[PDB]
This record gives sequence, C-alpha cells and structure tokens, in this order.
Amino acid sequence: NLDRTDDLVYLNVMELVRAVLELKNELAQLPPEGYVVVVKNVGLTLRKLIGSVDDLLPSLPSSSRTEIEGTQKLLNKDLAELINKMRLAQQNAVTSLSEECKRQMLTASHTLAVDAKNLLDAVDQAKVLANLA
Repeated sequence: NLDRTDDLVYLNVMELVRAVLELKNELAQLPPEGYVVVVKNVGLTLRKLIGSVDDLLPSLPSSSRTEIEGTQKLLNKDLAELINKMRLAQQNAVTSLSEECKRQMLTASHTLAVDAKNLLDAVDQAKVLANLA
C-alpha cells in the first residue's frame, strides 16, 4: 500500500498521536510536574510535524498547499488550547474543579491528535493527486 520509508510527516503524526495517548493514560496518576513534561513533548513533536510539513509543501498542488497551511495554523491553535487547559489544571490542582480541567486537557489533546491524523490523510491525498496532476 503506502511506503512510509522516508515519510517524516507520517512519522511525526504517529509520534504526536502516541504522545497524546500517553498523556491520556497518565493524566490520572501524574502530579502537576508530570503532565507539564508530557505536554512539552506534545509541543516538540508538533513543531517537528509542522517542520516536516513545511519542507514537503512546495511539492504539492496549490489547492492542497493552501488547505494544508490552513490545518498547520489549526494544529497550533489546538496546542495553544491544550496549554490553556493545563494551566487551569495547575491552578485548580487542589480545588473541586481539578477533575474537570483534567477532562478538558484530555479533550484538547484528543482534538489535537485527531486533527493531526486528519492532516496525514490530507497529505497522503495530496501526494496522490500530485501524481495525477
């Protein structure tokens, strides 16, 4: 089917989605310090992802290029939101509202992982239409 051999966009989407699933399982049992770290890795994998998307762009149909650049900005918003919720989680670590901002962290990072997965499909789609065009 698909050859992922030198496919960094693929690699970084997977690394990111993995990092999100890690947070999802660990958020329950991590002190405030412990999730700061996992979100920081989510940040890093994302900037790697965005990076490898940038290097790939020039080589696609303009239509796709424009759309993908759009989802890049969206991915960053998703990260901005995740960090927001992590801050809430932190200042509410001893309040009855602790549990809810852990739920919103999981939501935020879940929508980020999904948007990354959606981008992989868009990129894969674009690579194919490039072959056709």
